[PDB]
Amino acid sequence: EGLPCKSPPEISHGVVAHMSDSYQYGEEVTYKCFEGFGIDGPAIAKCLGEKWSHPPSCI
Repeated sequence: EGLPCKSPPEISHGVVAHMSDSYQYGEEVTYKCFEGFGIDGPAIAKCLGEKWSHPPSCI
């Protein structure tokens, strides 16, 4: 079936607040932007096997 997810990548001029060690399948993360970047969209991502879903717009 797979693929299982591993550590989520970095995001557009942002970081993660919930940096865990075990990411498999059916998980979400907190794709937050930094200070000096205006955020548009949600601020989270989801695990889609090997890739992640919804990246934010930190404009």
